[PDB]
Amino acid sequence: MIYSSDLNKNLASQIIEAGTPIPGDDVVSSLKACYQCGTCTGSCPSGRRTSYRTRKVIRKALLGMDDVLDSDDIWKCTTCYTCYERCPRDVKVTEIIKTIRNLAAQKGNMAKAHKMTAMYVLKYGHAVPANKNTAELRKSIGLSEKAPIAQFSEKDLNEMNTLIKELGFDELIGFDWEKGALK
Amino acid sequence: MIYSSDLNKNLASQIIEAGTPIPGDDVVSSLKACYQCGTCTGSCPSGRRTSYRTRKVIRKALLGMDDVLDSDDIWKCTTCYTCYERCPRDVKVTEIIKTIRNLAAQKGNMAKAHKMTAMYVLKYGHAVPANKNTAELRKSIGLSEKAPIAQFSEKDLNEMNTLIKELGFDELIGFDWEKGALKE
Ligand code: SF4
Ligand code: SF4
Ligand code: SF4
Ligand code: SF4
Repeated sequence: MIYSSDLNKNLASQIIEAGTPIPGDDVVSSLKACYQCGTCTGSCPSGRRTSYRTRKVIRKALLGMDDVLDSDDIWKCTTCYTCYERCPRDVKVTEIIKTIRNLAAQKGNMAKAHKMTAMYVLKYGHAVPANKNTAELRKSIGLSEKAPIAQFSEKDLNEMNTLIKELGFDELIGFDWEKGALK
Repeated sequence: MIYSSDLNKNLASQIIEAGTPIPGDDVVSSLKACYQCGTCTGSCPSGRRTSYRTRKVIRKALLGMDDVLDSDDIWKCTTCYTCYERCPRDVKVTEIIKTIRNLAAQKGNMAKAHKMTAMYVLKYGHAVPANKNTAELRKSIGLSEKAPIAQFSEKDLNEMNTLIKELGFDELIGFDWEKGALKE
């Protein structure tokens, strides 16, 4: 039983506004053109091994089911862009899902491993930072012990911290600058 | 993931055959006219409190999903005939569900209480047979101690046993005549 009181009439608009200006109004507003044909669900490789149905995400969005933001289903999309490529209504499906995830993240629906990966780029400027074995491995091959990346360049590392703070990404992931850990 | 190997192409025909000649070919074949509009599900009173969706039963039947016969969902239908009354495609929905249940029963998907009720009509000719308190109650009101029913008339009781045997209802419910009890 789904009553009006359970639905959010602005959910669709909220997704569009979250998608403006990145990736853009015209891109995200494409969800409004979906005619629930199911080409996205049949194309989905994740749907072949889970309860995830790409078409229902768009449906829930258009109907106003906020629970979609709390669903684990949206995080099962690998972003292979196969649905995006085949949709006959030009729905920027993959892009819409990412934007939906942006709203989910703002609601506090983020995995720890994900927040950890985000923290390593904030702290060491990289998703997979170099370890003690990296230095030995790079040397043994015939490459610079330390690669010319932002990890070993404070200037670049600080530039990211400035941008992050301004963007509010630190607040989003719930990062405490003094402790250097998440909340 | 639903593959062809999991489906039974003849399921729909099997339901129609089970419904012939009772309630009839034309009655049960009406499932073939369902266009999945959902008027039956919206009308269903059971569907408001359960996962039961009247429209999906018809869908599974047309698609070939045998699991529908093993589902508890079909047994949640109260036979209120509300879907039957509103379907715009003249689908004899209530009648189809009963026939579907007939096939479920043949597969051995019957509740014990149901099998027990069926046994009481086989043994005592009635769903709710008279007990020691009935005789006292009927007397105290001003009615015949024993009602004029098949329960206290062997002739009528034996007639039912003859029909049952011929119908194979005893075999269906898995009733052993010598022990007077059910099997499994
Ligand atoms: S494909 Fe585009 S149109 Fe068909 S459903 Fe998936 S989203 Fe709506
Ligand atoms: S993109 Fe996300 S949704 Fe579209 S197909 Fe690859 S996984 Fe399924
Ligand atoms: S109503 Fe008659 S037609 Fe519409 S769904 Fe239920 S059955 Fe199929
Ligand atoms: S008949 Fe069985 S199904 Fe059709 S409505 Fe009444 S209960 Fe729901």
